[PDB]
Amino acid sequence: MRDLKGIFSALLVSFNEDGTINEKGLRQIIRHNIDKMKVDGLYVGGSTGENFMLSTEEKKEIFRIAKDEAKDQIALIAQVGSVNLKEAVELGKYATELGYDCLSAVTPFYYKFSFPEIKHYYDTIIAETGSNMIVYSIPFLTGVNMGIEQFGELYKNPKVLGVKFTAGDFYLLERLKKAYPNHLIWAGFDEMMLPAASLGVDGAIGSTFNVNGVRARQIFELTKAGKLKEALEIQHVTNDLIEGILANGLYLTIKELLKLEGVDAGYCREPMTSKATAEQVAKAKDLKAKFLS
Amino acid sequence: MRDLKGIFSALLVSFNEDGTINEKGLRQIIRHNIDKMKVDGLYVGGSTGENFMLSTEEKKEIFRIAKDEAKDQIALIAQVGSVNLKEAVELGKYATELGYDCLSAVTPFYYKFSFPEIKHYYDTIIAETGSNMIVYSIPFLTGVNMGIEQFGELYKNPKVLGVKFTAGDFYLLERLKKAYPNHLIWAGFDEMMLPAASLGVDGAIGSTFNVNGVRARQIFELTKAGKLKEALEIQHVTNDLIEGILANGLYLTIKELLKLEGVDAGYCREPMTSKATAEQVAKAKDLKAKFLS
Amino acid sequence: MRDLKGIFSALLVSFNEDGTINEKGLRQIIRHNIDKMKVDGLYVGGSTGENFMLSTEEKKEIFRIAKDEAKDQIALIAQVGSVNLKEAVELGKYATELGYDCLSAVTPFYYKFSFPEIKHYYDTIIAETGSNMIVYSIPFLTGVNMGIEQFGELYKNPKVLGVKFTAGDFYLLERLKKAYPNHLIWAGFDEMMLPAASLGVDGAIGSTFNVNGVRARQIFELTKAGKLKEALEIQHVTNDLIEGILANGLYLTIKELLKLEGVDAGYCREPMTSKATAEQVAKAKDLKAKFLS
Amino acid sequence: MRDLKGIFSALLVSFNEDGTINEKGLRQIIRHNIDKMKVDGLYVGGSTGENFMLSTEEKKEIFRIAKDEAKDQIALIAQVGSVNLKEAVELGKYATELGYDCLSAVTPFYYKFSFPEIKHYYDTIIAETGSNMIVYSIPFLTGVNMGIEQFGELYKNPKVLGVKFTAGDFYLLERLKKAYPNHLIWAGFDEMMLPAASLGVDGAIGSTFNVNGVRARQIFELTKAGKLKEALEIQHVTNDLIEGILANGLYLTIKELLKLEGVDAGYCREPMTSKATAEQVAKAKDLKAKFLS
Ligand SMILES: CC(=O)N[C@H](CCC(=O)C(=O)O)[C@@H](O)[C@H](O)[C@H](O)CO
Ligand SMILES: CC(=O)N[C@H](CCC(=O)C(=O)O)[C@@H](O)[C@H](O)[C@H](O)CO
Ligand SMILES: CC(=O)N[C@H](CCC(=O)C(=O)O)[C@@H](O)[C@H](O)[C@H](O)CO
Ligand SMILES: CC(=O)N[C@H](CCC(=O)C(=O)O)[C@@H](O)[C@H](O)[C@H](O)CO
Ligand SMILES: [Cl-]
Ligand SMILES: [Cl-]
Repeated sequence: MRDLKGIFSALLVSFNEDGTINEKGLRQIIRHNIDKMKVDGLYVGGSTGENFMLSTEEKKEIFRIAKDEAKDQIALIAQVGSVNLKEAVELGKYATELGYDCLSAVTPFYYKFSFPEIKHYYDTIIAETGSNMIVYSIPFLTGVNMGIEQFGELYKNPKVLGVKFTAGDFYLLERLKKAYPNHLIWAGFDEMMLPAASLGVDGAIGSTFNVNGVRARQIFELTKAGKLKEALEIQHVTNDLIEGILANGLYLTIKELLKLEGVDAGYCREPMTSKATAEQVAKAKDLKAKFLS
Repeated sequence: MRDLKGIFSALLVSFNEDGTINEKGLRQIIRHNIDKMKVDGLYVGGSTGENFMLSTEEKKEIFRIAKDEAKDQIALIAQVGSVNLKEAVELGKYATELGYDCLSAVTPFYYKFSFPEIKHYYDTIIAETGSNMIVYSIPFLTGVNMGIEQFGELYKNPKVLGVKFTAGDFYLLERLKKAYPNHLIWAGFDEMMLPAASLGVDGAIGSTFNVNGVRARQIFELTKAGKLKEALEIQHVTNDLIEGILANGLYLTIKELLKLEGVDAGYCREPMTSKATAEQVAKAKDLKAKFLS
Repeated sequence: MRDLKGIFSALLVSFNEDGTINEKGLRQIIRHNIDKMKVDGLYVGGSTGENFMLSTEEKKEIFRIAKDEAKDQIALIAQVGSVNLKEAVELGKYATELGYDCLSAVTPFYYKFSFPEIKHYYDTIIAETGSNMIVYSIPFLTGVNMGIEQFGELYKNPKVLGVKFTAGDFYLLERLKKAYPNHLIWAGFDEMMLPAASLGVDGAIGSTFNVNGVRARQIFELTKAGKLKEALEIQHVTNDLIEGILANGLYLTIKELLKLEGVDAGYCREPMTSKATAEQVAKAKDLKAKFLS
Repeated sequence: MRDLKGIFSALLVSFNEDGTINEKGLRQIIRHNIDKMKVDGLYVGGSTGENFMLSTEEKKEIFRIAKDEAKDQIALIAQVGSVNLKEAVELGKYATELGYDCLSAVTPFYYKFSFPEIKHYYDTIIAETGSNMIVYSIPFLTGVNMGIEQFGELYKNPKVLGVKFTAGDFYLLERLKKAYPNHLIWAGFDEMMLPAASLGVDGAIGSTFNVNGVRARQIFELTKAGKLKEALEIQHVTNDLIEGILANGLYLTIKELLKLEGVDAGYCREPMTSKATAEQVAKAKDLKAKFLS
């Protein structure tokens, strides 16, 4: 398996006005990430790709398009989690067949699952596909002791590589890197990249890398080298941009920024607001002028 | 449209060991509810039916089976909500075509939706199907004032009939019944049936009515008549049973209780633990002896 | 022992502009509650009396004044809880010496205390004073079994009479009455009086009874009689008043309502805003016109 | 002004078996911190000093003893916050008269205060004492823009120097340094010292520095120098010790660790468990053997 460390953009998907996938636009998003953002890889089918609002067939179409466009140019991780474990296995088999470098899967949601149920979910996707797996932060933890024990149980299956860490708990992060040093951690909070990199995370998966990949790489590399003053200056500008994106509407703003760079990033998928308002477009133009020009 | 007030069992589904639907067992669950539990209706495809772990085709199969088995004997509500609005419209059209009396839909989940997005979701399902709709408690409310305003906006579409109330806020419940007296409220907390009925809820949708329908009807009717001392005695026994069911595993325990009554309630669907442990079966036998014998 | 069931106003305290106690105004509030609100008793030194913003000497002054003004006309409960257990024992001894009918004490706060620490706190106040005690809802519970288990442990002390229930969990409320039927429960949510009375609470302790005591008694007695239609109409009017009070500022609005009836309820104590704005006074007059005229 | 940057131990207080202050033991704790832990200063009267369980006179006694023992050898900050603003002003005046270098004050608690009330509280303590102030993280925030907005409002008072940051939000931490670069931030989470120092905090206030001050200074200074590999190794050992301390009981374990070094750290104050169990003492000795020998 290919090196999975580094900067991964969580791939946004271009949709048409009617909610269908715009394949031409999706390929332009992929090309922008590989050629201009210079990412180490793409994280396909995650939250950022508006994955959970789509059919199984649409998810397969996006996996097809991303692998065909990226080829072997960069590493590709396929997020295949679902509340439906049979769907997660089907998507995991498909992504495996397409050649994805590894799978990832959100914790099953909508119902409250016990830890044994979550571990069985991951072990089943791994056993049925034969692919390695990146897990997600374990929900509803009451303590770090329990958190480390549970990662330790997930981490009994040798095909579990590590975790996409979204919890805002740097104590737990430090504990996990100490207890399981050979397992990888990818930061899942772009606005907290510096402190995560200071604790030795192995990479980052993020939605804002679709437009801010240059600064994201700089923060990560400078931090690993101990150049914290400069890394913080770049995190400050990055977070001014991220604060504006969050206030204006996360996926719509990143798509509107991509449109200003000549990428046909399209609409969002309903039930999310599909069309950016004039105000949202106006704010996206201002953010591009201030931070990406 | 048929009367939708009263006691609705949230229909459990029988699954085989491999996770597929057991149609014979599902028909036995339906017959037990209509003939023995004497419910006013069934709420099909809800959380209790393990709906969100299933494919769209499986959901359609369950809607087919429930309508064919129940015919016009009782009222039938179809829960068709999803994170995928195109799926919710497809399921809503199918349930409408089958003759369901009304639709219901959970709030779109997994992402955080704004109120306008939630209202557009409901208005879209209604517009595309032509069916009336029961909404779910609005998530993440910061106040009752906002809650009532938002119900008031949902309640601008004349085809929204009312709400399946799951929030444990009887102040909000009272406010909603006062502000919108012609809109219905169904209690969605079996262990809080008495206090809900004391505030004039119009019915209840519940998972434990699959086995405790007799007491549920008694609590509801006695409470509406002002016979609170007796209603509370029956709520006390009901809650001893419900406390045992919750501690032992909700859907598995209700299925194990149904098996003790000769109903082939089957297994649960994975990622939920599919097979009851010997201990879980043992606890289900004890609950049946104490409360349903 | 002096009967502690029924309607208890959580006594408000009148403060001067400089924050000192206005004894004449406090006596007028007491007289209003006894003579006009027709309460069964007063709950002195609770949250509503702005107790936690005061010195130990000020708390003693309020206990002295309330007992001297009320004499033996009504029941009197003294809230003496604190984060400082030595202070709670001092106040408990003083209220006992003055003749208060029972003590009550908030769970020790600020810090996170274990259940054994909370039980030792209550047992210490009781042992050092010789007085009966009303406890408060146990915080940070994870389940009803454990909540009930812990109330059981508190109730092993025969001098613990019951609880002032503020938690918004009517399943827990029902479980408490099921488990410990001889122990008392006072509702601590005025806007949820009807549903609480439907579950058998023995009385209610509330801030709004200082001005709405007549309706509060009607809701309680009508609900106990099973006259739910009439009780619900009075709860509806009551909750229109409570909604307005809460939106305008709880403490300041009840004091302004008392001022309009000729009770010198004075200012609030800092760090709470001490004086009402012109807009707050205008809204309070509108509430008086609509609901207390 | 006296430099307030660097490592500040949140001073523990020694209590006798009866809960009274053990002045000799308190002086030994102070001496240990100054002479052995090599702290830059002490934070007196905070959570760690068990302040909120004490009377106003006891708080004054601790302020007197700490200033008399420390004299002018180190920097001294006095935490004087309370729910009682008159008490906070009294304590602020006393600590100012004694020569403390700065005041600090927890957000008023128990009740829910508005932002204007919190700002008036801080402005009142400052105006009545003439002393500089360190505020606490603002509670119940809904967003970073509003959190930053409110710190801006507090910082309009030139005597507010910065904040003791306890919130577990490093995005907010970064936004605070971006917005108000000349204002100070002290980290209040010992186990997250490295990532906090990576974001430019100016110092740290902690309970574990009473026994782990040598490593705490190394983490802070190494991180500021960009020596992350070395700082992370020391944070790893530190967090092994902190994890054990937290699991065994924070207050009691640090006092037992001090007792093993010959410091009469005494008992804890009730309502906290005053004496360690045999198991707690055994575990504390194991922690001393492994990490402080
Ligand atoms: C919840 C969320 O959005 N998390 C993103 C992680 C990307 C990811 O793993 C995914 O899309 O599944 C972050 O990039 C995030 O968008 C960004 O930090 C802004 O908050
Ligand atoms: C969250 C949950 O389980 N709610 C049930 C409501 C049923 C319902 O509307 C559904 O299945 O969608 C209740 O019957 C519940 O199972 C029962 O009260 C036990 O807690
Ligand atoms: C949190 C709070 O204010 N609870 C009150 C209970 C009063 C009480 O027991 C006290 O003052 O200690 C209620 O009366 C409340 O004021 C009222 O229901 C309006 O919300
Ligand atoms: C909540 C708490 O205890 N916070 C401490 C900060 C100490 C402080 O500022 C105080 O005592 O007021 C931390 O040192 C903490 O004890 C330590 O990080 C272990 O969790
Ligand atoms: Cl490892
Ligand atoms: Cl209406």
